[PDB]
Amino acid sequence: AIPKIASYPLPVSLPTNKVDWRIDASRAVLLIHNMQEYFVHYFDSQAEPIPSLIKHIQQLKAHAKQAGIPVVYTAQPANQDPAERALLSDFWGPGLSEETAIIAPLAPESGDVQLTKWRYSAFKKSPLLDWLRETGRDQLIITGVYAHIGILSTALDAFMFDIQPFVIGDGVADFSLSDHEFSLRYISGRTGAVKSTQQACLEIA
Amino acid sequence: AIPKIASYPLPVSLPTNKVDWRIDASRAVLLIHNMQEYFVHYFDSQAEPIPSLIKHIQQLKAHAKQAGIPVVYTAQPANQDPAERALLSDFWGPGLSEETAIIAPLAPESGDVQLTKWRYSAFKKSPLLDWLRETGRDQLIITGVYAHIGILSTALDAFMFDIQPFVIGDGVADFSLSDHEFSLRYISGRTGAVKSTQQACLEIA
Ligand SMILES: C=C(O[C@H]1C=CC=C(C(=O)O)[C@@H]1O)C(=O)O
Ligand SMILES: C=C(O[C@H]1C=CC=C(C(=O)O)[C@@H]1O)C(=O)O
Repeated sequence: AIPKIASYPLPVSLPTNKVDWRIDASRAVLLIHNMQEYFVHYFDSQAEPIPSLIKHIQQLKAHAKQAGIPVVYTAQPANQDPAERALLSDFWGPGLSEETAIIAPLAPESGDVQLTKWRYSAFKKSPLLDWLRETGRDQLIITGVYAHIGILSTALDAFMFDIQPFVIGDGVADFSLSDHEFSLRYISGRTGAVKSTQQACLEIA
Repeated sequence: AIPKIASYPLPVSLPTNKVDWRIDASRAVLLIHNMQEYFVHYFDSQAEPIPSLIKHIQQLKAHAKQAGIPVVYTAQPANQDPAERALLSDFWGPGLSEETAIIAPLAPESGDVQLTKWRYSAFKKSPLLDWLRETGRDQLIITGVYAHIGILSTALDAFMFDIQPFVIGDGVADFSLSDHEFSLRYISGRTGAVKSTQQACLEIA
């Protein structure tokens, strides 16, 4: 199951990157990954890391808009058909039946694309890759939950599809600080660049 | 870079699985992943974990053959075009130029398929998924190196493509015992079943 997640502080220190990539507003898309009521409610939303996570994603979204970076959301649909949900059910059960809305502080606006999420990777069973390729966007800024699961899997697919992933270290959260930090170390070492919210904002500008 | 890998003992204790899946010879394919001279030579092949790794993979291959389970190998090609190698070069450099052969103790036979490996996941830029689907094989037994990189990424893709991954805990190796054990814990918790060589052999029979 997803645990009841004990409060923990968002990390400030981030791993060093092996790559020198920088976010370019002409190349990038901002993904807000699985910030649904369902997933967020495994935390106490009034306790760390959630207030600061939300603030950081809000800020990045506002800066993205100002810079002309498209924003895309992922969200799982309720009551997934067992044949379509497939092997996920063997790990997580039948899945959400409610609480599908994106949390209000991160409400999608009319021009923000909302993709249906079927697997850990946002690319699977979705038009994400075709859209990025059609529009010539080859950087994906990744925020949301959970760092070691769909954030990581989406970054791996992006990387393998020749899209530079930028995972925002204080713009994701996870089941624990340990899982969160290990995820960032894995990403920096193997499959993307990790940036702070402040650094990503500076690069976007 | 891939480190010069210090000797370490293959783990015997394996994590518990969340799933109750069992290998079925009518459903399964055995993947021997990146057991090329190039990758193996980052270890001392005469020191643990390599002699036991090789023995275990040899045994599984022989049992697979006896049980009618197809065997498939992956191998990276030498001197990859930078445009095709893409973002990998930013993490690992230009990649191998030599040492492309599968190590002799695991020599492919005439009926064993050899796929060209382009990304961490064996599915990317390959016919693997189409072949599995065409032939109705929906279990993938995974052996080889490195546990936390291509073994993990291949398992993630298989899982997301509705193929049950069985990662052989004492049939893979990695940059360190810690990386190896963490990989197995991740897999058992999130994206496949971990089996010992002995257990996989019993299930195959
Ligand atoms: C927020 C995520 O959803 C996954 C994690 C746990 C449970 C899940 C489920 O019930 O389907 C999702 O697959 C993520 O991909 O990180
Ligand atoms: C044995 C693997 O190759 C990868 C790991 C390190 C260096 C690699 C390279 O130079 O391309 C591979 O991407 C694996 O996928 O686990």
